Amino acid sequence: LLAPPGSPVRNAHNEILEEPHHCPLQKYTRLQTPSSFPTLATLKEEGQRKAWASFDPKALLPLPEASYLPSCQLNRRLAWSWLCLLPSAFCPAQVLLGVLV
Repeated sequence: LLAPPGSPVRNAHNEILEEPHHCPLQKYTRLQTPSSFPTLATLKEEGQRKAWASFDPKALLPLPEASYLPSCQLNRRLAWSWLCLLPSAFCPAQVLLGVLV
């Protein structure tokens, strides 16, 4: 994706003799980090920490609905929740790798 084949073959004579000399290091373009490969334990720990860092009871029970509920129903409604995450959302992008066991 970042470098499709089709570039002209490198010529030593052109790089040495011709003026101005043409080398792949002459014209350089800044490159953003395309992707990274994280360890599975780091992925799991980061997911757990991020999930527990955004657990707001006030967000799950918006007013004025939460003001007309007894204790048991409120605690029952706060019992369960779920979260979803995406690879490309992180900077830089992450790619999963492992062995199916």
